Amino acid sequence: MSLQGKVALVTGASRGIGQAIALELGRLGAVVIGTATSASGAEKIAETLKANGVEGAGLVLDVSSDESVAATLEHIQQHLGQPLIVVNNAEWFDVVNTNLNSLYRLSKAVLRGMTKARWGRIINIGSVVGAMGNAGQTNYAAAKAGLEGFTRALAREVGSRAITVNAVAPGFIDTDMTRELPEAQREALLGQIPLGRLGQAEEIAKVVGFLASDGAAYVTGATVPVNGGMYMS
Amino acid sequence: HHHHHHSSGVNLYFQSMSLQGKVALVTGASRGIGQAIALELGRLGAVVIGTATSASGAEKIAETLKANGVEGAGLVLDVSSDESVAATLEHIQQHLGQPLIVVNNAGITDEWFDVVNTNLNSLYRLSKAVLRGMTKARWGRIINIGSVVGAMGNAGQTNYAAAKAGLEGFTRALAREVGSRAITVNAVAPGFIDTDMTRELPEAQREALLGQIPLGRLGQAEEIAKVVGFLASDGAAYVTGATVPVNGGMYMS
Amino acid sequence: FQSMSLQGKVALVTGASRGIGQAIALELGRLGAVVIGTATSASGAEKIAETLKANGVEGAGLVLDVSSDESVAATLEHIQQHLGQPLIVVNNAGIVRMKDDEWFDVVNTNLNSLYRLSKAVLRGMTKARWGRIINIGSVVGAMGNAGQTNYAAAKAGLEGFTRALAREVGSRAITVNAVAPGFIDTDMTRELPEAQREALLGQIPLGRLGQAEEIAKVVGFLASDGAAYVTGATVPVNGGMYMS
Amino acid sequence: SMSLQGKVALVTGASRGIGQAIALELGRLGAVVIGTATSASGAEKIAETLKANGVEGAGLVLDVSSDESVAATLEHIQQHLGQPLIVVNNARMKDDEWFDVVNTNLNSLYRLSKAVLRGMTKARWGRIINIGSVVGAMGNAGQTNYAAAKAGLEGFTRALAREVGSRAITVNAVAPGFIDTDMTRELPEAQREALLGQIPLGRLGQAEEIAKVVGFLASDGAAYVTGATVPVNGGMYMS
Ligand SMILES: c1ccc(-c2nc(N3CCOCC3)c3sccc3n2)cc1
Ligand SMILES: c1ccc(-c2nc(N3CCOCC3)c3sccc3n2)cc1
Repeated sequence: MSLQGKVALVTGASRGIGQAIALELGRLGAVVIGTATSASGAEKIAETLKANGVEGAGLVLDVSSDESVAATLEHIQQHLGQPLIVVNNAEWFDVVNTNLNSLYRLSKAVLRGMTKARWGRIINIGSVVGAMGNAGQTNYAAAKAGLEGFTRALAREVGSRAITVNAVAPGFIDTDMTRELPEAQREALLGQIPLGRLGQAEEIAKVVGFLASDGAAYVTGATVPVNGGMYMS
Repeated sequence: HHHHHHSSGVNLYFQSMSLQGKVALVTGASRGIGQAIALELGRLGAVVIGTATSASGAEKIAETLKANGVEGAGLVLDVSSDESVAATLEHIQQHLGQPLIVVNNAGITDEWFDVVNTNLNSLYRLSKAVLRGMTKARWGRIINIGSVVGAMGNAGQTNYAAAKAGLEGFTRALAREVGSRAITVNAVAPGFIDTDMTRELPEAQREALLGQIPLGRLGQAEEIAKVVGFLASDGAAYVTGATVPVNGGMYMS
Repeated sequence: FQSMSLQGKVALVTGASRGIGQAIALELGRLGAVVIGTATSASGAEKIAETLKANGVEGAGLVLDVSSDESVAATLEHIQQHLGQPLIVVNNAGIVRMKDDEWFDVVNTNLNSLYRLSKAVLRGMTKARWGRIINIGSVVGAMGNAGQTNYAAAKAGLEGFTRALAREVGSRAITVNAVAPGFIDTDMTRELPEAQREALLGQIPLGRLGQAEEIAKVVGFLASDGAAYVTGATVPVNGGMYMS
Repeated sequence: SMSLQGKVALVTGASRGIGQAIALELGRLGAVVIGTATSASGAEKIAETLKANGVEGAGLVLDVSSDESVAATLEHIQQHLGQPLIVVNNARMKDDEWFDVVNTNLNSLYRLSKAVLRGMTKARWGRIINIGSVVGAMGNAGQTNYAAAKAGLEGFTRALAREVGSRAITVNAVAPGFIDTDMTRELPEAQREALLGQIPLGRLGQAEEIAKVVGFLASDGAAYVTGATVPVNGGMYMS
């Protein structure tokens, strides 16, 4: 269950789910690189890791940019080591297209190192439900369908190398779309969730921590729903 | 006499032990996956009741628990029988306490309808029986173990897929039903797992099998058991209605 | 030899006295089948026979209880003796406000009955080396969570049952498919307050309830020779309203 | 009842196999059919096929990868035949090329779909029917590609249906299994045999069996079917 001796990269680590993931992997003993798109977000990450006794760094990374990805990886490899645990946490058509093209960019870049080690964990984090109505449902379901299929396919491609590829599909998690809702809306929402509560960011992080472990070595191509029983597609 | 209840026998605090003596019931614990689950829940600090259909199986479980330092028992239980389920649960409650982790791994094997029907009816019988105690505790974990791929050809594929589809829908529906009580209900769907059957395959046939699996190897029973352990934990509290495939990337439907 | 035509075929449609089942019986009739529609009561069987007559469809209304081995055997014997072997079988005979604990008994009963009838009519199809089995799913039965739990469980059960049976019987050129309705224009829909009807229509992309005839047209197509390579499929007929 | 009289249909990749069969089936039902190919010679062959089957319409050159080709083709059709309100999108493998294949194909579906949606939105009626890939390519890479494309098509179809449904436009997909085409007909015998053994019906499907499903989906009887992917695979499900 422990990750001592491993380097983990967590994209979008400055708040909410990404931050929780960074802290959890740190708690399990990994060296953690968390990333944000701004210098201010990188500084927040570095302060957070320091405050929690986690070794690593806060770096600026734009996953939409081949240049930013190549430059950031080379920097990590020179100063911390090769990341063997990569957690991807950084209208419906353009959103899905952009997001899967980013996942593909980052995954390809980190796979060289994983192939050298003959070991790896790629864990892709889905989007939380972003909005209540029909457009929200369309977007949530399309993004999740894309993520599920992308994950299954990359897992096939890299499996002979003892690299697993999985996803975590969060439902309604306690974050700002939810934290800003009128009470009538929050109540209606909670009524669709069998557990009758929103998820905590730490509850997504614990699942990620398990997927990253040696105990999950035979889990690949999977999408683990973390949604308190609320299934939408 | 045949004796049907066998105890383990029972100041080192292992870091892994987080389930703080919660009682776990693992059906079909005498070998393979079920045995691995029973051991993993013991490593995690549960009191483990493992079951088999015979007194000899129940004794073998108790010896396994003993040899591994796990507190608990090997008991006879037939999940196909209302009488056996009722009587056995009452016995557990009187002697060891209310099972709040229940792992359904017992299950029987043109066959497809009667197999799936029998199996889902058993899952429902046992699950409904343990729910009072979980409801009273306002906490529970029900974990359902799917069937491994049992045979290579078309009848095998039909069975495997029909069982898996039944288990996935069942799990989701029972999760919906019992969620307001902070009971989770999840499934684990194994792929090809290294057992006595698969070790004895001719090399040409093992090779063809491994070719269908991205990881290029059979799964270990312990690799199923670790997933079960996680799902039993407080960290999986928001995971419910889920079926977790543990198959090395080999997805058959 | 014509696309879509069911001339020369005998179709059994269970639960044919109203709504979706009646629409199916009339659609298969329009396509040229001899149609045996069934109900659980003599009254329902008479209504079917009158409906068929009124529409110029040859066939009969019979009393059938799919829960009973004796009823199933008797009904098949009657049909074989007087009309011939049914080679198209359409299953539409599913069994305090609805709660989320009802899904198990309902699904268990409905799949058991479906298996019973399907196994019985397979002998005749196996002999003919041709068949169509078409299973109709249950519409959404209530608004809210219990409604969704129950609808989803039934649909999941029917999808898996359909796919498995198709696999079992495919080598005999018998196809087995399902049609999974969404919200169809029926009484639970009528009883809703207008604000509730509006909210319901807002979960459906097409913005309307489906008609029984829209289910029936899918069934007619599946029954046809043109659908001979479609097997093990569940066709959703739900106006874009997907819930599982 | 099944009639498409008065409707214009555009069928991409109509010069052979499944696309050709679709063109002919929509024509049998009474549609005016515009079938496309990537070359002038393919477009002329389409036109001769239509004539030989008594179907009104035309062959045209279309490159679904090109915004310019798509815009120019639609402007041509609108000027000479009318607005297509039925559109059928029909136009070794490597272990790490599945992403670029799916990405390209979906980007092309989206490009053509968005272009024909204007006319359908104006009419408040339409049918978009997307045809998936045929099973057959060799090895694990073939399986990876097939499965990824299928998952992409299913989700794409469901999402676009949600987006356009309020306009009485339906959007559905057909997912073929192992179909008798020019591309499967001469696969190595061991591969054909292995695939046949995975198919309950025990035979390859015919292109016409795909076309009949498309014909049904284009009909008014399918007006409540949207966002669906209909598998047409003889019971052989590959995921
Ligand atoms: C082949 C054969 C049988 C089944 C099946 N599925 C069920 N369910 C419960 C609802 O969720 C889906 C599965 C249930 S519930 C009681 C019986 C039952 N049977 C499925 C495939
Ligand atoms: C493997 C590889 C790629 C995909 C995939 N899925 C997509 N979808 C899925 C359907 O939801 C719309 C977006 C989309 S949309 C733009 C690109 C794209 N790619 C799926 C499996």
